Amino acid sequence: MIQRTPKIQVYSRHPAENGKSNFLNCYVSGFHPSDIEVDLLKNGERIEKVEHSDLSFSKDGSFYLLYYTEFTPTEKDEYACRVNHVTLSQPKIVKWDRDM
Repeated sequence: MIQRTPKIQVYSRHPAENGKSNFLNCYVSGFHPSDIEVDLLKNGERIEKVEHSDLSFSKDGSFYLLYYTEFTPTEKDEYACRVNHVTLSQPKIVKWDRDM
């Protein structure tokens, strides 16, 4: 009896170049149970095109699922992955690691 929390790994796929498209990699690993709500956002708005990989087993019971958009960073931007889950419940606004 132990509930595994989603480990946040919200990194830049492409380099964070001003006024040029960039894919987010909200790589959410180890969410038990599988019933997660990764409702990722852009500058406050909701992304009605959540592209999702596979609920894949890292080592039989740890789900490494990528939730990737393609956002257009301007300059004074602020993208964020929304990580709600049965463990967390609350709106956990992850701050995208562009400074990486």
